[PDB]
Amino acid sequence: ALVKEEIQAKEYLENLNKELAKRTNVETEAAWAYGSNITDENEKKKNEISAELAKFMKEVASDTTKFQWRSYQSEDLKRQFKALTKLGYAALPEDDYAELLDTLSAMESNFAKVKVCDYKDSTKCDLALDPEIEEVISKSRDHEELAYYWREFYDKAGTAVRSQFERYVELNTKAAKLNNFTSGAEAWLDEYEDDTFEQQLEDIFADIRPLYQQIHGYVRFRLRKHYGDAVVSETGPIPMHLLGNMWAQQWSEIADIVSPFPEKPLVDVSAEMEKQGYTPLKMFQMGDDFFTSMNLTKLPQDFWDKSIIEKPTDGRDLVCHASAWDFYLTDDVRIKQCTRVTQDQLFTVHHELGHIQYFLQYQHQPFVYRTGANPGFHEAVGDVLSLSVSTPKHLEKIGLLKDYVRDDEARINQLFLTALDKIVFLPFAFTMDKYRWSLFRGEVDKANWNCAFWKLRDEYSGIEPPVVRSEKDFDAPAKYHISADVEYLRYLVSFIIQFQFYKSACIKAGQYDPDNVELPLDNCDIYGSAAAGAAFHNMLSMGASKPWPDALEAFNGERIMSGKAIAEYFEPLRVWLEAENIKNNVHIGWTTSNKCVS
Ligand SMILES: *[C@@H]1O[C@H](CO)[C@@H](O[C@@H]2O[C@H](CO)[C@@H](O[C@@H]3O[C@H](CO[C@H]4O[C@H](CO)[C@@H](O)[C@H](O)[C@@H]4O)[C@@H](O)[C@H](O[C@H]4O[C@H](CO[C@@H]5O[C@H](CO)[C@@H](O)[C@H](O)[C@@H]5O)[C@@H](O)[C@H](O)[C@@H]4O)[C@@H]3O)[C@H](O)[C@H]2NC(C)=O)[C@H](O)[C@H]1NC(C)=O
Ligand SMILES: *[C@@H]1O[C@H](CO)[C@@H](O)[C@H](O)[C@H]1NC(C)=O
Ligand SMILES: *[C@@H]1O[C@H](CO)[C@@H](O)[C@H](O)[C@H]1NC(C)=O
Ligand SMILES: C[C@H](CS)C(=O)N1CCC[C@H]1C(=O)O
Ligand SMILES: [Zn+2]
Repeated sequence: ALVKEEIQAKEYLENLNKELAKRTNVETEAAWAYGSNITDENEKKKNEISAELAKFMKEVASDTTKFQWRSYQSEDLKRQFKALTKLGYAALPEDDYAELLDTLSAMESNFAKVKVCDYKDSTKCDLALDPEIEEVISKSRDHEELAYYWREFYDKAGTAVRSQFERYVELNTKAAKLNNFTSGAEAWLDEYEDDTFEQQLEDIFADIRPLYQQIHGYVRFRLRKHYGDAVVSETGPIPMHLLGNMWAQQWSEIADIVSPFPEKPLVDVSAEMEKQGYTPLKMFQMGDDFFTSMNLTKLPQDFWDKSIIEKPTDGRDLVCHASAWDFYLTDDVRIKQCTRVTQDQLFTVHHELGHIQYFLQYQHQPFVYRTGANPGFHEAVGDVLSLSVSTPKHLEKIGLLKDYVRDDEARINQLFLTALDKIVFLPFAFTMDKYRWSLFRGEVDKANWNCAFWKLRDEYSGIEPPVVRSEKDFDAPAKYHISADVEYLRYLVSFIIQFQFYKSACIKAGQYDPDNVELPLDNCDIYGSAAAGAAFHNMLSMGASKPWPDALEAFNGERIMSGKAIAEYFEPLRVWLEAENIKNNVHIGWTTSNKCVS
């Protein structure tokens, strides 16, 4: 009978959760060892342990059928059982899972091992993306140099893994269907527990799209003045290599040439950080201080003892893309970051520490609940703090911004700078998953895979490659998350919801009042606010114990993902920018790109 079984089920779940945590700890250690030290031996070890855990997950999913869990009274017990039925890749046959693992590591290791030759010195061929190539992309204003590095990188990080990527799509699809999802798109979207989630994002994106068009138009205008009309056309998509980022996902690195008021201050604290003798250790210590200042949890000793916060100086290959790690014990949390002393890197430190804080806040939950309310929540935490860290208000407090006058023009410069990171990213993030969803769903024939990628980048972002690409090239895997099989919609969601969190945290901190000119949203600093911290504790401690609208409700009483907050933040910029574009007769929109030959 059901009453007695539900008691037994509760006991079954308690033990199983603890067992899953312990088994996952072993897989995580091997995955950490591989990411920190790419070798054939470490690859073998990572993939063999994963195969072993997958085998156990299969047994668990099979064992859930022995319980009448759908009949139970407790929503909590039913939710835990449901989490256990979802196998993901573990649903694949033993041999298929092993092949998928070998395929994934082949792609991630290819990306991590990419080396190019120096533009000026064809004998020096040991430039890696991080930091060598990225330094050039961000700093060089030589369009031919930029285009050289773009082509070299994309050819090696992208085209080189086409066949592996094809097999990955096949096995991802097979796995999804064994879980009775239509494709991997539906498997990923299941994490958001909302059958209208795609439409919700389309609607929010449509509301912000006109603002993006205005920013795009103004940036293109300013780039024409710098590079000339031979490099940048008035009516065409922007050549992406000019945007200060390898993937044109954020444009803040070219702020010095596109800033609204060039005679007024533009915040760039990198030089002051170096001047004051900042180190990676100091940057992480300052992030820790920000969290502890809000009455949130201090970084444990394991973090300091075990984290990797600088690129290793021996000859080893590693994954340098920044990552935060939960080892599912108590207080064993780690970051691996190839940290550099720059402003943007200071934001990245706070982003990664946001993941760490989430791990610490929910470590008391049963294993299945030790994850974000949805994947976007996990990405948003640290970015909320980064928004405060980026303010002139905060940067003056820590002595990184000196002799700053916050007049009307300086404010527009700062809002524009933020928008180059926050608004610009939205169409980029949407296209990363729109692309993969289309391949997962079988909507694009293999013969059209590369130009389907550039078509999307054109349609949504109005950017294009520096050189003509074709189906001989395969450019998508040149982005880390595509080579490493990391869902990207989490970042689009994050960039929307982080403004909901920021706005509410600021109101709570007494730092934002829409009717008080002295308290604008774009200069809010939540440092030292226990009130803002209280809201974070309330939400993060839930982990995934409840559907995400309940986690949002715990923070600020709202239950809906909304574009209201991000639009509110950038409203003063929108008004100024629309007028500035009219004043300067700026062309808005773009013709279809000619840079991908079918
Ligand atoms: C994805 O979707 C798949 C379907 O498209 C699904 O696969 C199905 O899972 C079913 C299990 O839930 C399974 O149903 C069983 O079928 C057995 C015989 O099927 C054979 O012949 C079929 C042709 O008709 C073939 O196509 C199959 O390949 C099989 O060879 C039955 O023998 C079996 O029955 C037993 O179990 C039921 C279930 O009992 C339930 O639980 C309690 C038990 O205490 C009951 O009180 C309760 O009422 C409830 O019914 C018993 O009632 C019964 O007495 C038997 O003991 C069972 O019906 C089905 O075969 C399978 N495939 C197909 C094609 O249908 C996947 O499971 C889905 N995957 C995921 C991850 O969700
Ligand atoms: C990297 O891994 C190899 C074996 O795969 C091991 O011998 C070596 O100690 C590791 N290197 C470092 C720097 O940890
Ligand atoms: C700090 O957090 C604790 C719980 O961690 C809470 O009980 C306490 O009220 C908070 N202190 C302040 C000043 O808000
Ligand atoms: C550094 C983090 C790791 S979770 C990251 O990958 N981000 C943060 C913003 C977007 C995305 C990217 O770099 O592509
Ligand atoms: Zn992240």
